[PDB]
Amino acid sequence: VPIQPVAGAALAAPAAGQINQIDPWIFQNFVQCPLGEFSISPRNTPGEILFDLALGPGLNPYLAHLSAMYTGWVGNMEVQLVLAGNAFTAGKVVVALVPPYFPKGSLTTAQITCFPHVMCDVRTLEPIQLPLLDVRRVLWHATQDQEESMRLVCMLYTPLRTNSPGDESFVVSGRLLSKPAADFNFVYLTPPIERTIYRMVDLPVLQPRLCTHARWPAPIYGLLVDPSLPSNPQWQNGRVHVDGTLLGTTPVSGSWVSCFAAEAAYEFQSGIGEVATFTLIEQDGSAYVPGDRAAPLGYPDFSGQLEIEVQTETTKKGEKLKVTTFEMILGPTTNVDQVPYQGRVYASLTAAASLDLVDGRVRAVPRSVYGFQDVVPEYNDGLLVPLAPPIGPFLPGEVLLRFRTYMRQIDSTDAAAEAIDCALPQEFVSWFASNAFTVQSEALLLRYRNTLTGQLLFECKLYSEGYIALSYSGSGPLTFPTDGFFEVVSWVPRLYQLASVG
Amino acid sequence: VPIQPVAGAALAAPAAGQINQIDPWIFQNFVQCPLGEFSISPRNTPGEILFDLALGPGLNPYLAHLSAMYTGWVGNMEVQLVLAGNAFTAGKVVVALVPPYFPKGSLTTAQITCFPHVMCDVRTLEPIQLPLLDVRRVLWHATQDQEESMRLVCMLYTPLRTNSPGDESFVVSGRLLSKPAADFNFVYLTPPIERTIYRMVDLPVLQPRLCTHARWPAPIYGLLVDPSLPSNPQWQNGRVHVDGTLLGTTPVSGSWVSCFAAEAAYEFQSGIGEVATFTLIEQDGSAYVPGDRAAPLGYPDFSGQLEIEVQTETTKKGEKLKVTTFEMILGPTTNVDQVPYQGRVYASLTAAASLDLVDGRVRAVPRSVYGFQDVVPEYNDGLLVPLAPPIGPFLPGEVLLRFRTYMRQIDSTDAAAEAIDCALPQEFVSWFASNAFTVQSEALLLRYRNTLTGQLLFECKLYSEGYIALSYSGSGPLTFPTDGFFEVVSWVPRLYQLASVG
Amino acid sequence: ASGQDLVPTAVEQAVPIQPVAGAALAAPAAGQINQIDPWIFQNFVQCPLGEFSISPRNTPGEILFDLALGPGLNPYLAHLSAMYTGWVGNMEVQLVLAGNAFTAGKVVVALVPPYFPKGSLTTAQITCFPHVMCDVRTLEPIQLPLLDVRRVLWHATQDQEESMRLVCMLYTPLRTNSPGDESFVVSGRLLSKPAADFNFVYLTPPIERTIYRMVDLPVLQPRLCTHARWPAPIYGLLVDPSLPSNPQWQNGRVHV
Amino acid sequence: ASGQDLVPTAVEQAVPIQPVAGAALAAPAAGQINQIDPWIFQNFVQCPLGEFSISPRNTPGEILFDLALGPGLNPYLAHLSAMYTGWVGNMEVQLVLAGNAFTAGKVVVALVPPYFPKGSL
Repeated sequence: VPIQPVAGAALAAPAAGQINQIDPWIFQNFVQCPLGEFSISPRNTPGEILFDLALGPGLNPYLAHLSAMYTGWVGNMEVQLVLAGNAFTAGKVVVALVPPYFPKGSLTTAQITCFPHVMCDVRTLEPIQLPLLDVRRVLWHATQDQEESMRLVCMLYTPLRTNSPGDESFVVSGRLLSKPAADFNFVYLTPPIERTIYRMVDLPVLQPRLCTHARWPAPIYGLLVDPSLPSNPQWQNGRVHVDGTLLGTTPVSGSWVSCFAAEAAYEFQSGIGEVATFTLIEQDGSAYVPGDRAAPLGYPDFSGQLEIEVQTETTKKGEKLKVTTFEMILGPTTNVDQVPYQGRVYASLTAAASLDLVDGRVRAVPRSVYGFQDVVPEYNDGLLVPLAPPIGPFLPGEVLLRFRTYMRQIDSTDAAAEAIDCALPQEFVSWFASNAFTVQSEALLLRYRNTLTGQLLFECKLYSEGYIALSYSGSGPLTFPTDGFFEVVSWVPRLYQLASVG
Repeated sequence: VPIQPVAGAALAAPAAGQINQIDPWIFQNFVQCPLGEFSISPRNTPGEILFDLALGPGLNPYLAHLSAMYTGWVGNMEVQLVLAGNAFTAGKVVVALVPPYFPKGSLTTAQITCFPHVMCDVRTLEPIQLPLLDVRRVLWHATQDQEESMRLVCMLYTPLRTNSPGDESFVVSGRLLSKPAADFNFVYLTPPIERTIYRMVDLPVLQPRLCTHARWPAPIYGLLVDPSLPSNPQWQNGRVHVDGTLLGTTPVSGSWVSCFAAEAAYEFQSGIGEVATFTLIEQDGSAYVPGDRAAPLGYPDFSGQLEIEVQTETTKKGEKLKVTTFEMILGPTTNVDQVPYQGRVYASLTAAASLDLVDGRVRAVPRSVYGFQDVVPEYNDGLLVPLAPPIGPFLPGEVLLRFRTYMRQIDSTDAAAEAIDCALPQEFVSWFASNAFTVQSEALLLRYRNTLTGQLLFECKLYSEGYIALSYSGSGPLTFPTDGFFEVVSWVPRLYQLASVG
Repeated sequence: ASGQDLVPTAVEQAVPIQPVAGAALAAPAAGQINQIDPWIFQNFVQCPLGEFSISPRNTPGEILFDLALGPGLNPYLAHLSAMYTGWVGNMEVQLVLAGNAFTAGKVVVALVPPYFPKGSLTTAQITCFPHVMCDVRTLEPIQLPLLDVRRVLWHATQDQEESMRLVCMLYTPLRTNSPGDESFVVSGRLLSKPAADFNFVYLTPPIERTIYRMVDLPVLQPRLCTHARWPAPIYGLLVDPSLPSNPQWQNGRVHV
Repeated sequence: ASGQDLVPTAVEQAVPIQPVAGAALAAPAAGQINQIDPWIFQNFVQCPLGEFSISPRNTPGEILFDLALGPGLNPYLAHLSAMYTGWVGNMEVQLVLAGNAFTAGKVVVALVPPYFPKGSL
């Protein structure tokens, strides 16, 4: 590889304050990078990204762990590329060594082998040693800011042409193994850092039956998946990123969901009467400016006829405490002008005599629906509205698992006619929006691990748009016991093949 | 100091696998221990614990941070004792060096100066160097198990006799500053450890207005403190430890609180009628065995007349969906046999014609009370019951701050007659019971820090029985704006003097 | 050993940081030669910041000053930095702590690095940073370095520094031993000089709108002024605690 | 010379008594060999007696403490003396006097001999 460096730590050692050794035992293990696990299948046309792995302390667990107490780092990493292919499987693969500040728009096959690359092979026997020496623009990189460093871009080249057996296509699975060289050493030691850009997402050890639902205030009763239900829903509560940035109407509260706070108005009673006008604000004493939330925070996002309690400061025949039914059409039937996007909802009062009600600041908890459908409510007059996007593209063998609760409703036709679905419940939404992790990949592997037996129930990938997918080939419903704590393994890439669910 | 050691790392270096250096810059800073900050006031009779600081990597932030990637450690620490006292303040103080496996039952003044101690003085000018060399019983200590190591016990001796000015008693504030010696080095490097016994409690960056209340399903509206209210309440929801061990009826859910799941029975209608019997179980499909929880998880813990919704599978005149009032006396008035401890509650049905109801598994969300009192409900017939203990002893200048919500109720006498109080809301209960920290002290300092200005609103200590205290000298109510994220500083001891609140 | 002393006359605690080699790095970068003066050096001169009065009514987790390294630590270098762009930094900073032999208390300095968050600097963050703790009673001026640990060749003199800071925290708060009702609020004026290595890199014209210039108030009289709330001359400046001293009046107020 | 001092840092006034040669006398008497410990030595340790608080409300003919020489001057020797019969005595006793530079006053020690009446001192 033509690079020819001379120095990478003695350059920054003057203007560093203090440069710090690590220990001579971390410079001797090849411990694998978090997201460089590739698999060359023979049904892959050549010229695709196998991995794009930067420089940095986020290539070992040890450097990422120790780099939370320093202010930065210099020095050169080293890579052992290993491939799980014996003979009779020809086909090259190139590890190009792309510099910092090279744009990522396109990288075809005539572009890989134009860097100082190494053209290795699937048939190789010994592992492949390769330096990743940081071409700086500055003296030392900082460790709390992601920075344009040297990246290692691997791509197959004269692709894999091998003989495959029955029902098992021979993938050549390759791994990267990073190790800092003798040039790698951190700079000035700053001890207090609690939250870091190299921390791993953790997904706490709360049980999925002990956690609050993120779409309706009920404990989660089921944890199932349906290929017969639509695999691409457009939910607006329980949407989150792993970054912590919320999406849509989602509150960081289990008590705010499917509820709203407003200023009431009780006006009309002239023979048919019985209506109320709620001017929406916010559920923690704030205002309402219509931006991108499509509704105030925690507004009920489903089509039905929701009955809502209320706090009334009624003058005559009772104290300042009586609740009532308050039917409220959330559904597509626009009889009254239902618009939570301007923040004006209308609610029929009660089958009552005439009227005795007083306006004020109210907060309207829900209690029952009449007919549930999993479509979005009309937020503005039937017109469009800035929504959270639908749940993104899956691998075609995967469907999203969902977390069943059960509303209480009025049906008079059949019992338990509906159930409420979400992904990443409110104890994970309030987890992600409070820790605010820094993501590496777009997907994130999990293992569902029950407590008192340790049996791996399923593995599942948690996409960074905040939904958990699961590869179930089938067309029937199936459930899972709700006593397993979710636990991470690694930031797996987008097109990852998690095994199966039987 | 008479100890006379010879070696403390070369003993364990044979049976270690690999011993690991740290770097030569961590062995040069005196960075202070987490819980050794003492203050000798002149109104302190001699013979009291100033600090009892063990050995271990939990004496620096750097050793506690780096010790999460090793399997253990050996070696000797070193202590710089500094005191903030100039001349004219005589009075000695002894740092005794107590061995491992010495019982902590009593340590009088004739017991301190009977170890290999150092008898230093308040009037000293240079700081006080002192070794803390680990008297092992084993080869290397492990780093994931707390272990009986050498402890440094400081105690005053011929006490402080100084001249004090007006309204400021001259405390001699002393600090300990730990640093590992050249003998300190870790052993075999095990990289993956996420949760550690040396991790610091963190208290996430959720706003107190965006968090769900832990006693009633409503968003927190106020954050106030009252010296006129009783400073020692006995709450049963929202009780937690920093350890993660829950106390009483507290669920790890915002939706389970003040609610219960049961098997219903609808029997009696004979002229006055209108009663239902709920046999309690659990709110996530479990049983109920009466142990120490005093009620099922999330049972409403307050005295009143709670009206609760229900899901009814009614045969005639409607579908399997209609909700109703269900008055239920939680209060001290034992008309019907109210007992959630055996799991049998009774609820008057409805001012209804006669009866049409069908038994089944129900879950009874609350909607309104008639008269709120902050006393515990009768859990078993008026008899006693294994309860969570009342909120523990404060420093006499401190009262617990509390988190206001507002129920909706029936009063017909006055509006907003009551408000609901808790400490550590459900987004901190579900935080502590999911991280499950390891505690060092009994108290834990916080700083209330508003977001868009950074103004320190108050400092407050979070006791390890799970309640936040606040030193407000006064007799009037005062509130705080609910937009400040709580942030920790250190594990302060029990008898700590946080400043004031004006 | 000048005065008669029941106080610590000497602090030299050997702050553990490698000496940075500034101004031999940015000499090939800039296309100029720029000495400053050999008499702006060897002259300790008070910074236009950081005059800190420690009081007994201060918690020990409280910050006295937080000086970012820059030319805004002398009148001289803040005067020259109106011309130039860029500088390469070293300083010798002397704290002048005062207060009688009847005071007490410590205070930690901390050379906190540039890329550290400007949020919580608690009491327990003294072992992490290269620090020197200092008694309040001390008689000599406390000299200590203030060097830069930077990733660039020079820091641009407008809002582009992100450089190394001195954080002082009172580590043990000021209890006095005097048997009187006397205010022992220890007033300290620290003062900095550039080292033998501070220089400016490139020479731009002075614009007078510069950051950290010497603020000044108009020298007229206070009775020669128009009242900013009613059109009348000021008939008297005064104080009165009996009036409500958190007023909500709108006109007459301006951020400086 | 540790702290800053307006106080007498040193007292060494050369108490005039011949050094007694104990424990080479009672070694032929007892029929045993009995060392104690070489680490009970070189460790100054508080006696279970004599903690004296001088006050301004004290006449100058008043006694602060009267320690008889014995093994009841350490926790160690009073613990070992539950086993043994007999001892041969020497001690180094350190008084720890305190009080600021604003105090005054003297205090005399006195090695009063054994066969002296326990009345008027």
